[PDB]
Amino acid sequence: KLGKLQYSLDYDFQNNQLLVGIIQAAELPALDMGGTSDPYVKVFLLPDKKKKFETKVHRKTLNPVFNEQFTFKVPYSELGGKTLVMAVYDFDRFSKHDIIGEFKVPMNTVDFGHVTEEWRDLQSA
Repeated sequence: KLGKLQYSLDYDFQNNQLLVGIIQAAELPALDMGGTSDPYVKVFLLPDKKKKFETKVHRKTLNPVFNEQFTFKVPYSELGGKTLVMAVYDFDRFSKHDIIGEFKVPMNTVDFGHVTEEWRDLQSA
C-alpha cells in the first residue's frame, strides 16, 4: 500500500513541450518517526534522465497537495519513445533521501489530443 498520485499531462505541439502537472498524493506510507513523511516528487523522462525537476517539500504529511507543473522540451517524433517518471521521495536533512513510491508512464499510452488528469497507485521503486 504505497499510496497514490494524481497528475496531469498535456503536449504543446507548437513549442514541442510536454507539460506535467503534479497535483497531489494520498495515503503515502510513513517513513519517519511519528507516523509521517516529508514527501516531494522528482520528475524526469527516460531515457534522458539528466533534466530533472523536484516539487517543494511538503513536511509531515501523508496527503500532500502540490499544485506544481513542469515542462520538458521534447521533439514530437521523439515523444512516443519516452517514459515519464514521477517518484515520490521522503525529504530528510541528514541522510540520502529514500523513495516512498513511484509511477512510470510510457508516453505511447497517452491520448495527447486533450489535457488528461489521472490517479495512479504508486509502485515500489
